Amino acid sequence: GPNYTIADYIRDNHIQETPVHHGDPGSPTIDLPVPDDWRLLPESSRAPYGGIVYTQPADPNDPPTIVAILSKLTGDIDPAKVLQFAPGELKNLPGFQGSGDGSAATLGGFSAWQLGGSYSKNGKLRTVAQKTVVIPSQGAVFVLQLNADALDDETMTLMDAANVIDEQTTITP
Ligand SMILES: CCCCCCCCCC(=O)OC[C@H]1O[C@H](O[C@H]2O[C@H](CO)[C@@H](O)[C@H](O)[C@H]2O)[C@H](O)[C@@H](O)[C@@H]1O
Repeated sequence: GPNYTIADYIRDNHIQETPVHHGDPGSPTIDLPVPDDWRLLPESSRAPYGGIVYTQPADPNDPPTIVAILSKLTGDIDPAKVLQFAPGELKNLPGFQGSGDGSAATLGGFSAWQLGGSYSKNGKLRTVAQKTVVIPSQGAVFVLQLNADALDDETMTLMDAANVIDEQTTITP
């Protein structure tokens, strides 16, 4: 879309991006909680750094989910620029409408950005949110993204899970 994204920032600079998996040497330990009535998703193509799925969806083929992605950035990387461009991806979604560009936050003592809103997919309104955490460590900048998605009517289910994550996540470089 017309908004500059983290993907664009990496593509446009001398920055190498590597996917990161649980237990990789050199990687931060990220302890994300599993809220009650949610279930852990192992790492997979659909949930690169794992995720959680709600166990009482109104539609079993479209349940509330929060998926994690962890990337390792090396090279000519500025951590504050990653936060500056975090809004771009959601803002390019079809029909996205949110409260501004989001806001600054923290997770586990590291700087983060969070934004949320609604978008229309296949004529259905969905709630989406993304928290991006920048974790400078060991000659690199790790970027954690937490991607939340649910049908509009289950917005409050997503919000509850996000509270648990914000309260209880630890990050250890
Ligand atoms: C930790 C995992 C990533 C963060 C998960 C946060 C999940 C909770 C749901 C999310 O925060 O959505 C709520 C935010 O979206 C809102 O959107 C509502 O209000 C806008 C106002 O323009 C409206 O257009 C939209 O249709 C509504 O759903 C707000 O934009 C945010 O400020 C809320 O916090």
